[PDB]
Amino acid sequence: NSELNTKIVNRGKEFFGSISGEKPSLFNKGAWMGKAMDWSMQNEQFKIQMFRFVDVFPSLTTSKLLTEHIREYFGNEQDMPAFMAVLNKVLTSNIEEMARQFIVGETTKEAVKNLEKLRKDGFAAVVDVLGEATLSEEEAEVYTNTYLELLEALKKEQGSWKGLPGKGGDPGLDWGHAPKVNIAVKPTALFCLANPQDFEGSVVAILDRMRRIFKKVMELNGFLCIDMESYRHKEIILEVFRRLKLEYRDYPHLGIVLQAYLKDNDKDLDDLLAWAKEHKVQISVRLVKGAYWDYETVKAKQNDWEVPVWTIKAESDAAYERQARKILENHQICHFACASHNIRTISAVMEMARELNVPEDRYEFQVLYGMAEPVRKGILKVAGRIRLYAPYGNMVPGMGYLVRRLLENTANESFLRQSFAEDAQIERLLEDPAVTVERERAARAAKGLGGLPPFNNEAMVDFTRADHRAAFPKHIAQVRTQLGKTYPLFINGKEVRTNDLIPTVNPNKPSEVLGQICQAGTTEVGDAIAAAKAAFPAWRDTDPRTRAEYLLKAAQAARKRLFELSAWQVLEIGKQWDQAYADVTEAIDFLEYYAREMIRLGQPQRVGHAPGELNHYFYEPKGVAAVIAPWNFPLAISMGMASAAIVTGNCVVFKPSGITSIIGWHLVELFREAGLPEGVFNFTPGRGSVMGDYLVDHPDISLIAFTGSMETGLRIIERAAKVHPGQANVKKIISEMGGKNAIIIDDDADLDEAVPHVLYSAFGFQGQKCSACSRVIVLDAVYDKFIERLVSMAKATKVGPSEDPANYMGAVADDKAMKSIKEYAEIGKREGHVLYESPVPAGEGYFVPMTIIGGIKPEHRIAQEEIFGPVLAVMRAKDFDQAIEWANSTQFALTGGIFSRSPEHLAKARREFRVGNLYINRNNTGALVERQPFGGARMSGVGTKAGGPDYLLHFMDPRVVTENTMRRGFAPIEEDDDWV
Amino acid sequence: SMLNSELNTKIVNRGKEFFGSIPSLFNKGAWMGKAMDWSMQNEQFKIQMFRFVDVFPSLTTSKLLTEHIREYFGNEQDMPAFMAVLNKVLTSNIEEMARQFIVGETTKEAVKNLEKLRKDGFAAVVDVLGEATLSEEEAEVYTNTYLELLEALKKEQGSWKGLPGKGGDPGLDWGHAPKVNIAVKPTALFCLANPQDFEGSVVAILDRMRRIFKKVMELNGFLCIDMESYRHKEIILEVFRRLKLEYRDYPHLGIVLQAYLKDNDKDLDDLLAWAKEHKVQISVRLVKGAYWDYETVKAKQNDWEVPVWTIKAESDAAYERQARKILENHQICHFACASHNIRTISAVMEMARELNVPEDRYEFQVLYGMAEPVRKGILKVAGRIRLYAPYGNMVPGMGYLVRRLLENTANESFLRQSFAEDAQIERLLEDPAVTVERERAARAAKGLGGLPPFNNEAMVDFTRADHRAAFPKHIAQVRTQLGKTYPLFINGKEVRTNDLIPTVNPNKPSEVLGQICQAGTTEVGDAIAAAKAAFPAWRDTDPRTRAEYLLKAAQAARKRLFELSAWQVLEIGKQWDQAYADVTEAIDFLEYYAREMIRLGQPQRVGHAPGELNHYFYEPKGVAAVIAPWNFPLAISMGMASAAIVTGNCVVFKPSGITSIIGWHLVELFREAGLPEGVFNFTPGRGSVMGDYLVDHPDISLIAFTGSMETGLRIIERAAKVHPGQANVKKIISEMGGKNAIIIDDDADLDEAVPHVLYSAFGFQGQKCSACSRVIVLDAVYDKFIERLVSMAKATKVGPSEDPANYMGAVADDKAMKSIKEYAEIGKREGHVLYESPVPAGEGYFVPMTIIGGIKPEHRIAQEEIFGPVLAVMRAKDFDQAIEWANSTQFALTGGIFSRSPEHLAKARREFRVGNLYINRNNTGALVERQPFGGARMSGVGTKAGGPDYLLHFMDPRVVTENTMRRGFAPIEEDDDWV
Ligand SMILES: Cc1cc2c(cc1C)N(C[C@H](O)[C@H](O)[C@H](O)COP(=O)(O)OP(=O)(O)OC[C@H]1O[C@@H](n3cnc4c(N)ncnc43)[C@H](O)[C@@H]1O)c1[nH]c(=O)[nH]c(=O)c1N2
Repeated sequence: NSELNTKIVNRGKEFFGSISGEKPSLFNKGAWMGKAMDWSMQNEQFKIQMFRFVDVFPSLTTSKLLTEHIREYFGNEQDMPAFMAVLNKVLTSNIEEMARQFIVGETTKEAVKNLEKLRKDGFAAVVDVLGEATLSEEEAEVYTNTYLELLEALKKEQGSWKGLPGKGGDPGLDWGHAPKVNIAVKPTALFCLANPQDFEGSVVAILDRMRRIFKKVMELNGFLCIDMESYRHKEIILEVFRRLKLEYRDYPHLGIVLQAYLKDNDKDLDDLLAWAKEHKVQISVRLVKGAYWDYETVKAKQNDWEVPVWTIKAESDAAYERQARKILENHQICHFACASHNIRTISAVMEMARELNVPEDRYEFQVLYGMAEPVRKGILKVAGRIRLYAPYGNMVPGMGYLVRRLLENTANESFLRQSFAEDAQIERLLEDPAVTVERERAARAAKGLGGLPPFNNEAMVDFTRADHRAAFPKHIAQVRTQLGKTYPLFINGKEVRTNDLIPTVNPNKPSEVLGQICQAGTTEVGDAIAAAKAAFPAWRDTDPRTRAEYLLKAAQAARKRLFELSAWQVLEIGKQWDQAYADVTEAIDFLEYYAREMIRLGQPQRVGHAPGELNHYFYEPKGVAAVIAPWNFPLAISMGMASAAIVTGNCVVFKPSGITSIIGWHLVELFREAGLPEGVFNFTPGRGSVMGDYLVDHPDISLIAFTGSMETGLRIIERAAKVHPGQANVKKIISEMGGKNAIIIDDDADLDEAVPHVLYSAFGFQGQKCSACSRVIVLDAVYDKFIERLVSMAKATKVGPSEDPANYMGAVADDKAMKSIKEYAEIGKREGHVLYESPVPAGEGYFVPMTIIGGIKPEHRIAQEEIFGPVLAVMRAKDFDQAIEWANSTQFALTGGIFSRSPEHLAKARREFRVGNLYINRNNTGALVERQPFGGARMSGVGTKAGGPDYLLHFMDPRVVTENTMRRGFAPIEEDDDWV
Repeated sequence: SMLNSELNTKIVNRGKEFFGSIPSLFNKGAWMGKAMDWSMQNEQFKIQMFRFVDVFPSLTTSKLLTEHIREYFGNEQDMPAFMAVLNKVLTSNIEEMARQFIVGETTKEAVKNLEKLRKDGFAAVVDVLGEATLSEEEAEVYTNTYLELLEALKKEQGSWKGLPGKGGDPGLDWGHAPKVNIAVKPTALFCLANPQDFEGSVVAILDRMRRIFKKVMELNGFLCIDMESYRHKEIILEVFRRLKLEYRDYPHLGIVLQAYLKDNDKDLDDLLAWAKEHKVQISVRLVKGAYWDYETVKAKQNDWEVPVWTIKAESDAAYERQARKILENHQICHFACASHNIRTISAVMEMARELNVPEDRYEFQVLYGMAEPVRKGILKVAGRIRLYAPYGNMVPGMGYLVRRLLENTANESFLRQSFAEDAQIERLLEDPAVTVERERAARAAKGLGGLPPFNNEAMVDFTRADHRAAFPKHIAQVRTQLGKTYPLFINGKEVRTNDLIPTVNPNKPSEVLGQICQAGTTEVGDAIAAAKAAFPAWRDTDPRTRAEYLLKAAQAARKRLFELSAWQVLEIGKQWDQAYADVTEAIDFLEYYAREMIRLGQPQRVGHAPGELNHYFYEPKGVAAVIAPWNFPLAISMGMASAAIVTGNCVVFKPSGITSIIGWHLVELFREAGLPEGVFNFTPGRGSVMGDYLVDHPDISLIAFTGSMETGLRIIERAAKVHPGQANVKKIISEMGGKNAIIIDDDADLDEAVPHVLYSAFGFQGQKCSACSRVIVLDAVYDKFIERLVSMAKATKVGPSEDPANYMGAVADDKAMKSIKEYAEIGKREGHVLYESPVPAGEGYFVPMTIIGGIKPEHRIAQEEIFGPVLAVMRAKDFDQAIEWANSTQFALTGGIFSRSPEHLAKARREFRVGNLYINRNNTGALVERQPFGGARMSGVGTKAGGPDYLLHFMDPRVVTENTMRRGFAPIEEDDDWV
């Protein structure tokens, strides 16, 4: 509204006038930090080096680590900027100085002394406790107890504090109305397993500790603010606030943070206000724009979720002014904290509040300590009511906080950068951001092949959504109404029953029988092969684009049954909810990706450029493919190998693993729904001891795709190499076998990241993945600290049925797996020393304890042999060279990981840690189609990589047709001829 | 210059006297004019129509005709308005079109039609139509047709008054010219005419030409020696020179020179100087040239310099330039202007006037049936016109028709421009030198990593005197180098052993080329150890650097091309061309795999998610065993070894025993390239001693093998075993046998099918995995195809490969000879022998060139790879059975089909499922990049050497995935999916 807007702009102009050209320290080019940020803002490579250096800085605890990282990040002295061992000293002192700029102290007593100084200068505070990520219950308790310690100290001090001057109200309160003690707590720091996948358990665990802090806050009439973290926990945190508020409906000093950069926030704010009115309670909202913009955008893109934040900066500004107005209009029920360093934003709030004649006791202004100093002083002068967000504590998390402040101040879109570094025009800085949104929305208004959109991975299940959370228990119940069926063979489009039945049961509850599976003898396998062979000529002659269309239809059929198909996997093979869904999305990805790959490869290409001649190079299928599939990714890998064979023009005889035969039947259902011609896909579960060699040895098999154990894979390779009478082809092997995968934890690893990634890599789906981390190789100097945190986190996790989302892992695949794994755990406990062995539920279930064993060395059996269960070996390496040597000390080379922030060590790992899939600074499991084509060599496979652009070629053979186009002295000229 | 402008004005003005004084294909009222018009408007149609006319004379049944009509022109709705009835429509029209260009189908009709033309004031030069000469019987028929014609003409000419002239002998044409004038195609006189055997070709052609010439002289006639494709130009010049000197006083012998050849300025200068030196006179018929598209294509296919000008005006300019040179030399050189181009004719006329040339020193010639108003106008303006008049069988008459239609309707044709186009006369009569400069100026407006794009190495080119002389010289030089002992080469050191095996010349086994040290298991083990020790540093060597060694090796080989070829002539009995092609293929592999590794050597980002980088790249495997064949001893050895090496593996190489010296060439080439020690190790040895040891060794990660199915299958079976300490599952790269068929369809062009089949079967005496060992011939063309194939076979000679007069020679060694002969005997009990050549007496592993018919798919020689000069002929009842029979073996390596049926060609492309299918050419001689080579079934494991998938087989892929987000920030990368 032009009138209000003009008052806002003039208010903003006065503000800029009052500042007198002063710059915040970060933009003071006479200071070292100003120089560092100046160069960071001019040179993106330096910015990345400098900011990553500050991130790793607190782990550089020896002279050697420090000296080496300085050289690795910034180069030799002669090549550093001028503003930049004496060098160790100058860098250390300047970085520590920058971090102290944003922190009120390292101890409670220091924090308190400094806050009282702040009061004497007219500033109120909200205190925050710095901390590393909470990875255990002990860490959650230390964090909780620090707030209690802080509150007990403030309790003794606040009586001696005169209330900050206000225009009215109570002289014992700040500005006449605000409680003198105000603290902010990060909710997920109160529960190390906070996850919307276990929504209720997460709310309760956080609520219980928040309640303890809150009672102490109430005891001294203080204010508690529940801070808002990443989008993943937003709904959990809102529910925590609501419940705590209702437990103390008469206590007014409880706040929640809401983030204006979220598209959800208009609705979330309106819902919260309606909720408060409904319940006749009052609330307090600290509105911020939001702290995790880059993270949310990246995470959403990585999982093919809708980006939850606005992506044009002015949209967040516009959203802020809009939502601030809403809060102010509702000042009767909603107290407001304006949390922004943007003068336009601040000015907007001030003018809107004056216009709505909001009482001053219903709104205050807040800024981050040590930041935008002239804005802070300007707020004091014009508004009077200004509160500093004041973190205190250890320098280790202090450095992480510093990095976030540097990122915030130096961002391209940063109001502070634009005002104080870039000399932006005031009129542009102060313009209505709604106007800004239109102009940039308008400017912004300015690829696949063959009519198909490009490949994108199917969206992962998203438990921030209530509907996704509710879908699993519903679809599991539906599956339970479908139990007890008999599953026949499927050959040449018909069901063939045998009289050899094997039950398939729930590994978490073996008395629960899911169905009975018919077993194929050699007779039926031979029939299936004969059917595939008869179907092959017509299928081979089918246009590749038409073959791809069948995979696309199968993908659509699967997509429509996504939760149903997932639920079957939860019960049949003990997949956790997320593990099951990811198995189904991966199956979908293979279908979408291989369809596209066949379309790409299906067009014959001209080769050579000589005139009078046309050479066309193209591919043809081999014949009948045996597909022998594992139980651990029962839909994904089955569908991957089968659809790859099918789309390339081969016909398939498919043997699922016995214990996941129902999932294998899903391929029958999906390919039938797609209308696949009969005989192209045949489903023949059977006993390996009866028909295993028969299927592999058969003369009409031309290709064998196998995923499973090395022993079986090697046997197949040996038997398949023989050419029997009537055998048309040398048999082609496509094989992925075991791994004994290591993750290296280097001295400078970020343990906040390493610990949960190692735990998930080792124990996700009970460790039953060929990619699972079974060896964690830890550098000497960080060993004790890493292990303490790894074991403490493991202790917080629960083992139990996979249908219950509160359990981290559950039973292993079957009775034989359980016995094999337990034997390996006993072997390991005699080779090394047990560090952790979890409780398991009493009663039925193939439960193996989550097990961590230290003291492991490369000559030990559990350092060498694939266990395929929740048994983690911890190995202590004396130096990085030994770590690499130990990583490479097995006969396998499937996956590997390394957590390190040393460019030199990462480079050595890229070169020498020669696994098929090496992961840097993240878990080594969860490979995605296209992004991480999966497979290795050594004893881990034959160098074929599923989900990659070389894969389909392995299912075909190339052919060339060469035509002499010259007749009677003339040949047609072709576009690409070498001519004259 | 100023003089230039004045003469041009006279030429332009003369051009208009021709146009004022002034064909049936451009007449849009006649059916042909309509068919031609649509051909000139729609190129797709032109191609169909011309190819249809080409195949037309093979369409001998109602079924063939009807189906080809449908396949070429679509259904009676698809085809245009000027188009069973259609069968009748096309037949009469096409036959009528062909008759327009020939003066008769018999000698009597021809002679009667020539006499008509005489009374109409036209002289003639008579030519005999014929299919390609493929045998001695055919060359004799062609020869005797000329003698028969001359005998007929001899009785008529005394009755002819000479064409009216300005004076002289009234019994002679125009007072001076012989009434009888004939033209002969020299290569039609010898079915094996080939500059590779230069002297033999000259003599064989010369002997028949002399016989014709004697008869010509007996009636005081004129003999013109026509000029054919560039391949035979030097042969034909030499035939003309020898015959001329044999009858130095007889003035009525002419040669054709082609102005489209860049060589022609010098060839004409040389010929004129030659005539003055020998004090003889000559006659030249200057033409522009009949084989333009062919010469351009052929040159590009063999990486030779294109021998013709490629801007049409350059040929016109050359013609006027060369006609002037002849006319300046009119005292010694009689001139026949042979062009239908009015500018060209007017230029000759005004130059002759400018140089005051007497009329008895030049005449004008045009082809019969063509440029009638030019022949009308030239007769009236120029006065002395001779029609080139072919006569004979309708079959070659149709092929001649195709050429005339091609000439008349070419975009750059002076005739097409003059009429159908309605062009400005100013542009048509323009000095072609001015056109040249403009077009050259217009024309005055790729590789990777600084390297030129790949091109195949130029093939040996025996049109050149230096290439012809190089082989005898280099064979001699190799013979000064015999008698050496060749050691193992391990870890950069020569290692001698006490076990020596001689290598001898298969065409002369008493000639011993050297002694080869054999490696025991201990030496093999040492070489594997050396390779393994060199591997980590080699693996860590930049792909671009590794590729550089291959490029150095390729330059090293390129500098020794003739020397390297000569060793193969002597050590394994390669013919000259076969030997040189073996070395160029080796060079091609080096150049191609170097480029392929550079392309594949860069890690590529995969996926597009932000906060993440995935890089996909390749790693070598380790030690590669390379087990090489003797039949392509440099090419395939170098291909398999350089591929393994460039991809970062280290090689232990076992050459075949009988080509161990060729194996040593790899040692020499890699050493000259400076390859690091241990990366390539040379260990010849006895299979019975060290074969399994090498294959079984646990330090071996890859085996590259080319050879027999039996040995290949054993290797595959043994390598599948993982032994203690074996790091990888062994990768197999294998090319094994073939039992390759060529199908000869009913409508096949037999002039092409016959020599290509003969070459495919007996080139390098059948010792190629790609060789044709089965020719599957359609029922209705069987008897005719076999007669010509057998008759051509009979004309070839078996003997030592160092003598280029021989087609094929001795097989590889004693063992091969015994094995092949056992198969021949087996074959002769299974079928019936059609041909079995003589072979030289005395020493040498000679097996006769052998052709056997009555063969069916159940027969052993229809199934088992013989690897020798034994060709099975199989008679198929229809095309479906031909395809079935072609597919009836356990092999699928190469195959060929001669057919001009779109439907049959489509069926073959789909169903004749070999690794390399060839259409209308031989099925041998695959080239790098153009024909990546290899197959499946029992012929291999689907790896194709010389193609873009091949290097991946020697490596394994790796992916590195990095989470780039720290503390909530990640660098934005170019190809990120972002906002
Ligand atoms: C007292 C107090 C307490 C807290 C916080 C701040 C203060 C002052 N913060 C941090 C807060 O989110 C952060 O400081 C502000 O977003 C900074 O924005 P300004 O108005 O200062 O600056 P400025 O006006 O320059 O705004 C920058 C903001 O715009 C947004 N943005 C940047 N690029 C964008 C784009 N391309 N598209 C759309 N939006 C874009 C981001 O939110 C970014 O922070 C927070 N944060 C949080 O999430 N939870 C919390 O509990 C707290 N706690």
